[PDB]
Amino acid sequence: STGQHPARYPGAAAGEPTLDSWQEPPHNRWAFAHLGEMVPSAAVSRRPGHALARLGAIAAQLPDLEQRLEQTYTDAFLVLRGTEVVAEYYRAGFAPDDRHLLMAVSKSLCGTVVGALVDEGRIDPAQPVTEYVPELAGSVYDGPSVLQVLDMQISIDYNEDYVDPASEVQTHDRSAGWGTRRHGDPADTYEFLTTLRGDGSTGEFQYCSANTDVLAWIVERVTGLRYVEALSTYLWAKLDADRDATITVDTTGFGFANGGVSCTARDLARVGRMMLDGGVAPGGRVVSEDWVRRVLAGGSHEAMTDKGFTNTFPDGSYTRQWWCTGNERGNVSGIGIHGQNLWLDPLTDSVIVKLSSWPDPYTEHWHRLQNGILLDVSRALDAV
Amino acid sequence: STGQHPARYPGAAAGEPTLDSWQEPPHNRWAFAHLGEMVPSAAVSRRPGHALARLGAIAAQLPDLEQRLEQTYTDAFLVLRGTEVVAEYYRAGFAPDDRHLLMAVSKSLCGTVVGALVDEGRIDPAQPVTEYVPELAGSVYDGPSVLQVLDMQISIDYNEDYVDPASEVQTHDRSAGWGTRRHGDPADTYEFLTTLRGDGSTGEFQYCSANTDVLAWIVERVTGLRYVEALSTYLWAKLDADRDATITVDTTGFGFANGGVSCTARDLARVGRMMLDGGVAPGGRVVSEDWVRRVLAGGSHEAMTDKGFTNTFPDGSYTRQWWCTGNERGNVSGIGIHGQNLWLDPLTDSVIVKLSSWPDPYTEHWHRLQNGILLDVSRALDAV
Ligand SMILES: NCCCCCC(=O)O
Ligand SMILES: NCCCCCC(=O)O
Repeated sequence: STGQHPARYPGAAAGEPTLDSWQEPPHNRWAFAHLGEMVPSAAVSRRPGHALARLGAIAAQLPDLEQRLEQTYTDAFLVLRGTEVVAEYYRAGFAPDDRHLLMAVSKSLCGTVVGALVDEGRIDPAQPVTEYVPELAGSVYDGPSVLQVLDMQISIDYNEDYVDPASEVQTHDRSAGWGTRRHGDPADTYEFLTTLRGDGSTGEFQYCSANTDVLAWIVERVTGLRYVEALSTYLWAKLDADRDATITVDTTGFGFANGGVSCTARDLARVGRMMLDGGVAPGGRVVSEDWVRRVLAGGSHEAMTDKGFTNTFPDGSYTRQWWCTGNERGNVSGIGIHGQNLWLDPLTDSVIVKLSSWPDPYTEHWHRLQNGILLDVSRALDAV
Repeated sequence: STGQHPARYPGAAAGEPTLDSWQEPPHNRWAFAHLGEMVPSAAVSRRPGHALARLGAIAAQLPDLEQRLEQTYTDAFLVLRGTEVVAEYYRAGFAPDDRHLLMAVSKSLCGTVVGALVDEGRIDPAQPVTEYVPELAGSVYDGPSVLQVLDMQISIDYNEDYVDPASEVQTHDRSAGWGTRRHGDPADTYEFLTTLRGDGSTGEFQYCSANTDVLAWIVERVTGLRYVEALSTYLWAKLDADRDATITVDTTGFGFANGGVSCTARDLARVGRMMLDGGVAPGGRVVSEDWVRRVLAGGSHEAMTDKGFTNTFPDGSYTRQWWCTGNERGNVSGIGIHGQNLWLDPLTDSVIVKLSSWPDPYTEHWHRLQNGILLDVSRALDAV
């Protein structure tokens, strides 16, 4: 039992509707207006082939930038300096207003929602996860504080070998609908989370996507809103975005908070703009000045033992669902597999969005190239 | 074997990607930009409770109209007289720009695409289905002409008892992803179609959703385009619609042509406007004047033996995926279960869109009420 969860619609029974009941009353009134949430669906374009390159100014400083973007399988690239879009690139076949999967950049958005609730006093990061999700008692999340989830400083037995279907990484995906269910798999994401275990130690960084989903679960218990709605109410609806964002949902309607959000490059930049504006967005304050300051300040360096990160960023750290480089520019970034970045360059008051599709989720090679681009573009924005 | 089908993306292998391979190259470049086509997804609103009733003029003639709409579980209602929206209604919780499942009104859209191709000389309705889809040899579609599919005049052993999972109606849904697959079910919609059989007789009307999917299959074989794209290229992209429409897709990416399209009420009205404009839309001619004329003229009355239709419309018929009332007003309508109608009233040059969610897919009761409303509103538009 995973306890109470936000109903898919007002008055809906637990877990309703399912793929086999959405056509029945009372579910159908809701389902007929949100079928994409139940069945895979394609867009039928209202509009009746070549890459779009508008690298503007930085072009002179970075002559081979377009080629570098192509080399890193770039789908969408956008640089926002202050409130102005100063550079843009979209591969052939990807429109400027098309949406792109964010993978783990989604985590930084979730952390933002949590931050909003902390500001409201609805969530106390010092409290144990079980204070908000009692059903996580008996799991690896029994004992750790919400802040430890936010900073991913919980030791968890989590097999990351996606080649092995028995791995936690693969099981997590199947439990959420990202892959075909296998006999024995948990019914939904909530159930999957309760199956996680660890030695009980905390304090050391361990990147684990399950942590973000636990944060989303906490968000639901504290607000009573489906994570999908909370993500809109506390963040998306305040950005004055061009388009809605989307998020994959599991069989209960629970959004895949750790990596299932998709949005346009320009809209993602609005999240970065909000961060560089002390937590304020066009529709109102999203998070407190303090929350933003803590994100830019970074997490405990000693907790960060991931060489994949520290080899490039020796003084790097992680906090509140954001990667902190700890470099001379104080760069902080949301990061997602296959080349997704919501990169903040406070020095130039700029945001760099890079959405890609590397053939591999992660390799030292791709990261070296990707970071080289983000750093070069950041430096190209410096006053000279 | 169901033969060649349009690749999900340029160069894609047959059936790729699947729910278990979309994250892999080369599929991921496409998948990351169209994840909703693979995994159920929810919209994260960019916008931060009460019914909207703007029945304008017809209000005076139909004082209790709003109540009548509520009684028939109306979600969206819109009347377009000429090029002007003269009446609108949206239930509480449904925004004017929200999309709604069209159910079988989707069939009329498919027939329109077929008509466009007939006008181009790419499809000859007199030709046997097997001329375009040879793989349907050995099935109930081996022998009948494309026109017989268009007019649904093929006898098919098709169990319509949805309560029975073994029924063709239920199996059709599961094969397309509208329901959870059961061991033994066809892998996709194409395969399901090839399993259909009949006594070989033709000429009498038999409403069967499988017919529309065969039409979509023909569309794909003749154009080489995924039905999703053909629906946009030959119809949607020429309407100057406010929003994209959406269509559910099965595991191969094949759109559920018979009933999976969703769109706004106002945009659906643009389809009716095109029909009343002799087949021309803002973006160009969609179908020929002759095609539209044949739709308004109706099909063979003798073929129409469905009492559920003739008890209300004695001189009714069906042709090219449209229901023809044969009444004194010459009303013709796209119809879908649970109360969906794309109703044409040529006399007043008006289109009536009614999207609903009746608790039941079909009952004499709901239809009596629904038709009473459509007829009363049509008459209220008459010059006096
Ligand atoms: N859990 C499935 C993949 C989620 C994305 C993870 C990441 O981008 O680091
Ligand atoms: N084949 C699943 C239902 C399709 C809708 C049918 C109809 O509206 O008549």
